[PDB]
Amino acid sequence: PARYSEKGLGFEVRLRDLDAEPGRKEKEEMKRIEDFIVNTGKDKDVDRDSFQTFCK
DNA sequence: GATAAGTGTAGATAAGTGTAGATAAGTGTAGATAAGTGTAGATAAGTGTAGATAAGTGTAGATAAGTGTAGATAAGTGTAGATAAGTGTAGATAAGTGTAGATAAGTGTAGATAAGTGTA
Repeated sequence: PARYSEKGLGFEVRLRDLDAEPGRKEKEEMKRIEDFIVNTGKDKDVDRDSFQTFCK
């Protein structure tokens, strides 16, 4: 995720419209979806592929 | 205490100025050509005059800008339910402070050598 990467390089989950401002729950849902992608799943599990292994 | 910077003193040459003569700058004077102006005639700028075409305006008809009017879809708002932001509450570890002993910063104190200044 770019969110945690100070150089901004990575991926992000975003609202579609550039003009919208995200609601209080939407900002958290977007962070959850980012985390889900990183973990490739709901829970953390070292036995599962990371997103890096998936992409490779 | 020992030498040589620093100044007064004495003589020898050539800067510095007045004086006298020889040539050519500087000015007045006389004559010869051509600048400078008035004068007379020939051509074409400059203006008024008369006719010929097409700018410039009013007039009449044909199409489509411009507005009011009627119906169909979906912006815009209120209303009802479902999940998870947001806050209070209870327990577990380790920040944060006071307290006790060991080492070495920090200061006073005593003696030896050499800048520090006067003197010959």
